Amino acid sequence: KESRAKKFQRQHMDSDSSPSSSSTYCNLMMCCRKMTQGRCKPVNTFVHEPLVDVQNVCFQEKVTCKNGQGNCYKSNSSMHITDCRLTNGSRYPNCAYRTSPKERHIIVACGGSPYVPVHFDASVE
Amino acid sequence: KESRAKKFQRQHMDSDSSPSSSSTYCNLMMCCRKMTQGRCKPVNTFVHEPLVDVQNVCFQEKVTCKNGQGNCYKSNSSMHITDCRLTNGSRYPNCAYRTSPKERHIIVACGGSPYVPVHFDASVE
Repeated sequence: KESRAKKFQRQHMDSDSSPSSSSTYCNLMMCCRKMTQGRCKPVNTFVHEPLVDVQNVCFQEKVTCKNGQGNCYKSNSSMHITDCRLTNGSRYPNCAYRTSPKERHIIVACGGSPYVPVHFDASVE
Repeated sequence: KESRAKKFQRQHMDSDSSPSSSSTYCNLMMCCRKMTQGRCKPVNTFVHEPLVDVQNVCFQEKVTCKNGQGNCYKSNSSMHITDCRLTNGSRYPNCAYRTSPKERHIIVACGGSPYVPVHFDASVE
């Protein structure tokens, strides 16, 4: 089926993009990357960095995933991202999103082999 | 499965937008409206008019369908469209489209009952 490495790619990677604040970027990406079927994903984050650059976060600072238990990694430098958050008026199947670009460090959980990002945990700075 | 009326709605209706010249509108719409699965649709047109006005074209001027003869109607007035064109160097999976907004009278094949649109046939003026 879908490998964690691929699901992380389809849900969080948008290497070649530079989204405008509250444009409809999020409405169309969430749709196009299939995070709006059956239910509307509440929040999601996209990373505008090269795949490899995002994969090398796996060899960077070691920290703890938000749940305070797992091992995660925090990128050594801020990256370009976009936060998508579902609107209140949204009633599945109508899925709308507030689009939020910003510059931050990402935290991810890595695994498998080759050892790569398998879960986007959070943002910082 | 998918009714012709619905396929037409998903493939050609987008009343609430006003795409700008070669932004990424078409790249995301074609994806999100599912015209990029398996093969990249070559060309596709989107109409930014309310559904009903576009439905009303079916009770307007009759004309000959492009090839596939079978009840086409031409809008009485020019509507706001956006033409999405596959760029010559686009290779699947990342379908890359050229976004072209403009005003044309639209031709649509109509069918079933109620008589509504089933195919976007062409554009004029």
